[PDB]
Amino acid sequence: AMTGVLRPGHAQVRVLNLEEGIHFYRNVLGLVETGRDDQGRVYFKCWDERDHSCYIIREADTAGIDFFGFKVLDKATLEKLDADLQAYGLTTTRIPAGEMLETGERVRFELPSGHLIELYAEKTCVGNGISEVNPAPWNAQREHGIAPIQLDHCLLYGPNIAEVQKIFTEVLGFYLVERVLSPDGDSDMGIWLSCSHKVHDIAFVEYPEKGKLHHCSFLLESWEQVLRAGDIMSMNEVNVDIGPTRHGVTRGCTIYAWDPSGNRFETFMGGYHPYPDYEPLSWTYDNFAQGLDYPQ
Amino acid sequence: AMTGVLRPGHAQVRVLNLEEGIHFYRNVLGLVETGRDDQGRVYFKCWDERDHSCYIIREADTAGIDFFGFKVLDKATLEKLDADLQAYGLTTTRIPAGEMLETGERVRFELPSGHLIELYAEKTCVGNGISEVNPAPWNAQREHGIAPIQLDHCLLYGPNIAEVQKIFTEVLGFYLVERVLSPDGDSDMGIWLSCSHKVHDIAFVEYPEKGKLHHCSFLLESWEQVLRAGDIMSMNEVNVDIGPTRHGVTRGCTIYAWDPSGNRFETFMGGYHPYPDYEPLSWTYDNF
Amino acid sequence: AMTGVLRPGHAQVRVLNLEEGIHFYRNVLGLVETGRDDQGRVYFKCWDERDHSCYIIREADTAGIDFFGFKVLDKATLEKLDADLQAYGLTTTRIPAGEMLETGERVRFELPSGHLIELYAEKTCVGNGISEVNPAPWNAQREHGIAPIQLDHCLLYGPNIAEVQKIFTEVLGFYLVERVLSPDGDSDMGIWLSCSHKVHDIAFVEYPEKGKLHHCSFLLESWEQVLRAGDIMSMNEVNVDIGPTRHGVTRGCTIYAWDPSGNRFETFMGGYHPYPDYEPLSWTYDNF
Amino acid sequence: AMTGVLRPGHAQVRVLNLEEGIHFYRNVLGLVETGRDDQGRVYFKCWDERDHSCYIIREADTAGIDFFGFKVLDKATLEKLDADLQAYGLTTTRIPAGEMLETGERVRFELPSGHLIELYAEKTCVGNGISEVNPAPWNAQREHGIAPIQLDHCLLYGPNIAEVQKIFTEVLGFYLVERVLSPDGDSDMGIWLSCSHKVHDIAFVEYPEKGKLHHCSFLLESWEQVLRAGDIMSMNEVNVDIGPTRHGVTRGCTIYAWDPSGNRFETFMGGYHPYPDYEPLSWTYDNFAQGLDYPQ
Ligand SMILES: Cc1ccc(O)c(O)c1
Ligand SMILES: Cc1ccc(O)c(O)c1
Ligand SMILES: Cc1ccc(O)c(O)c1
Ligand SMILES: [Fe+3]
Ligand SMILES: [Fe+3]
Ligand SMILES: [Fe+3]
Ligand SMILES: [Fe+3]
Repeated sequence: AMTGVLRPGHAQVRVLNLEEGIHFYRNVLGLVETGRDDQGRVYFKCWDERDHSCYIIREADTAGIDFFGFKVLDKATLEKLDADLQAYGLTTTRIPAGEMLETGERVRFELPSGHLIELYAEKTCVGNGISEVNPAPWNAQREHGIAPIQLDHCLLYGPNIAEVQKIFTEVLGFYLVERVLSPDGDSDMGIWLSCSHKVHDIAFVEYPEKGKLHHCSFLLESWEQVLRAGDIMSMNEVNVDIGPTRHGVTRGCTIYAWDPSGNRFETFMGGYHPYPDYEPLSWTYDNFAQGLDYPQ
Repeated sequence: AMTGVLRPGHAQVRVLNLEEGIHFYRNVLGLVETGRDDQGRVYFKCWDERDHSCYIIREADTAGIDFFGFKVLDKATLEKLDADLQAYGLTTTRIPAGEMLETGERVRFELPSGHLIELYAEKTCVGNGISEVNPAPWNAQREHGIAPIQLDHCLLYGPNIAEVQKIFTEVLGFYLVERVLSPDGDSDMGIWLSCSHKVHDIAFVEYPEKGKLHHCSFLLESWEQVLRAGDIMSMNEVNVDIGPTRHGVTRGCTIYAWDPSGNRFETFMGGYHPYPDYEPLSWTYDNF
Repeated sequence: AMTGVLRPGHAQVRVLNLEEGIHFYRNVLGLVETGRDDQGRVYFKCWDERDHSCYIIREADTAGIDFFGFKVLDKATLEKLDADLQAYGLTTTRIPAGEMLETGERVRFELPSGHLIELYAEKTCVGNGISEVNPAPWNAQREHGIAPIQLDHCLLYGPNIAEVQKIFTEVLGFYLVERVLSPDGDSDMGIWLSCSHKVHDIAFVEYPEKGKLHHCSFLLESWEQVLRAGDIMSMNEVNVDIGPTRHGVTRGCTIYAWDPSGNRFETFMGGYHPYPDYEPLSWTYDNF
Repeated sequence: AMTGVLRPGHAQVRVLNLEEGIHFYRNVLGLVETGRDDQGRVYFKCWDERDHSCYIIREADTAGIDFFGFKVLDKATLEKLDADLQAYGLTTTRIPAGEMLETGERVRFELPSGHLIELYAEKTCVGNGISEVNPAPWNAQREHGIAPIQLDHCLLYGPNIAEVQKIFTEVLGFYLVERVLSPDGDSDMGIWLSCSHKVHDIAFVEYPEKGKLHHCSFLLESWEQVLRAGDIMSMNEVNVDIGPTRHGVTRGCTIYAWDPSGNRFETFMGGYHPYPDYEPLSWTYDNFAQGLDYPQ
């Protein structure tokens, strides 16, 4: 069964221009807008998810990520984890229910890497736009812009990855799926963690600066959907970082692009199916180009 | 976190001709053979899996499924589940480690539907043919026969699916992803259960005769892999039940075919990503 | 170089309910409507084609095909073909330009199988909805309903297929790509002809009733588009003959579905690339 | 009907080492070796083609293309074209049958770009290994290495491209499918020519040096087959030039990779279906990069 931390729940990202951020994430990336609160934040979700939101933008003085949240099994689990975080020595903040639209109270804490993490058990279920009886495989939503299927994960850049790993694997019930070994005198330079049987729900890369956001990732259905994402990116003159290709790490096909404010995002699909009983895979530092781009 | 029952671990199926069975599963389905025991059973595993076996075939006078096993997180979980099964009212039998090659002891029990289910926490990890360091996405094994990636599930036909549902959801930690209503006599005629975030790890359909096996299912990479599987079946004179298509339930695109002995198996891919907190989808009997 | 007869130009089919015919062809199949004439006919084209029409519907009492036309290289070629058709022993009737919206004059004749074939060299070019400068690979149109790429061919049922083959290969510059042997009398019960390097531009099957239309066929981009077309059909309660699958007698995937009036159409993709110098492939009747 | 020049027939390429070439083309690219003559040349063909050869390699002190040939309808056609070429003002050479294994006589001539072109009508038909009766869609060969379907075309770099276009369109029966406009003072920097309904059977790009080969291209079945080709290249340490991506021109998906000797080749697929009555599409020079890489 899936217990404890279930999946990435939402990513709060700030854009320089809200208006063009709204247009981009709704008409280009194909996210479904789901509400706009009094703080000027607009909520989005993938057409296929069931919960109210998974991506929220806020016009800030700068770009980047405010926080990244994870939905847990239930309120009992939430309390349970908050307690384990404090027993571990981390200071937690309990954000009240309602602060975020259609969202319940959440437990927020800061990692050694500088990134703020959130844990919540409640968030209104709006459905995926498809009937609950005799549902079709998809609908027009699937063809609106790129239209990804779910917030798959995000990759953060910050210092002390080892400590971050410990909290995730010893406290949040995560486990190492893959790692990038730094130059001889081993220590993990990059770490891919899962709290399920997905290749990863979140990843971290050793970096001197803290609170850095490499990218938030969105799941696609097939390799042909990755191509189409690429075409859509070009049609909208979206700056692409790395064209359509495969990562060795996770074997996940992907494309890196930038949003109007410079926030990098990813549209990918594929990868194997690790379970908690599996041993992590490792990549040598010198061979990290292949782990990043596999064909190339 | 994935805890409790983790995933389908193995299916032991009966074949009327062991020789032809080994031939078909090794060449057509393209499963990797990993061993043969003294009883004459042959062990196979999908190439991308890491454990020693997931599909075992045993010659017999009748086709069908002997039992279906799920792997659990650890020994402590296995012991706990055994007690919950008994506390629930089910009789549990303990299979000694070693009885099945490279497999620890198992907790076996019989469902109201007639099928035998097993739980285990230990089974030797043999890997996926690829190195653990700087691993490649795939190798030649991926193109040997259909070459499915994992045993995905099975569909079992049994009489008391209502009580079966109770056991899987109330004892084993599974949950309802989808169901098929009964002629406005609204009872579930068919249920799809998941113990993870997969569309389903096992499924049952209401049926008068107990112990019936509808099919064991193997996962493929993509829709094009489904087509290739269809081509390979044809080159091998494989009897196909229903050509390549899409199931509304599960949304998975599959192909039903029969093995030489008459056992039906499935090669599919796709499906959404449900989670424990999701409500099940329903299908009207008439729209089945 | 491509010369003589170039490709299937248009197929005019009979629909029992004009309005519902327009709705199916423009919403489900996703063809682009290009005009309506004084006779009540509605014109469509595939989004990616460049000419004004490739598929015309006309309300009638019976479903079926009125005629199938091919576009030829130029006016000179058209004149030459007409003369050669006559010298061969066929009678030709010249239809004036404009008789069909945006269409030049046409050379029409009846095959021994009863079907009416037309040849023309003039058809207004309207574009594929994409700029001619810095053109994108596609646009919204490829996601409007099925959205096929081109009128690929048709399959006609008629008696006297052997004589039909002669006319096409000896007069129209076509060549045999594949054939289906007769039971053992050994003649051809079916033929797939090409006037390019496509697997087939038109095909025929020996059948008692003359002028029978089996289906018109539309080309798709990839195997996934075929799956998609399958889903759109189900969504629209479309009657499907045979679902997504591989042909074999042409090495291309496909779906046979029905028009609301009962006209079968095909959405497929794939196929190898034959050339005039290749020998035809053959199929035994039983294997067919 | 297809008449005149039917399609690309063969490319003879120079490799710096015949051994590394034979292991690479037969095992990595997945071509099928059909013969070897006493002159030290090894013949290859795609598994699905029917003729004896489409790709020939010869060991020399420099990489590059010796010549590119096209197959014509028949003998009469070959004579007609020879006469037309000479009547056009080009001198022609006749290579007797047999000079090349399993090949008939051919007409050779030089273009203003400095490339040697050949025309032939006779070449032994070996088949695709599959039966001619109740043939399967494919066999084990299509899973041998990349295993392309056909020699699709080649891209040649030279000068006097305008003169080259005139020869192919006014003499060899080809037509302009797409072109790349050169900065104001209209002329074409790039040209894609077809002698059938393929997006292109050959192309030329304006360049100083003469006789320069950009690459020979091989057709693949699908987008996923392109991804697989990239995976196989990585697996074989093959240096990749341009990762899996779409074009702009021709809509064709592709991957540019280098052989051991430095010769560039392409694994290609897709594209529309132009016909002789179609007007060519154009790409402005400034947009050339979208020309080569639509998505990025
Ligand atoms: C190296 C890598 C692998 C998989 C990802 O999703 C990603 O963002 C980075
Ligand atoms: C009815 C049904 C739906 C999905 C499946 O995977 C299956 O085996 C049966
Ligand atoms: C017999 C046959 C083979 C291929 C086709 O595309 C078709 O319509 C019919
Ligand atoms: Fe990522
Ligand atoms: Fe199944
Ligand atoms: Fe057809
Ligand atoms: Fe090329």
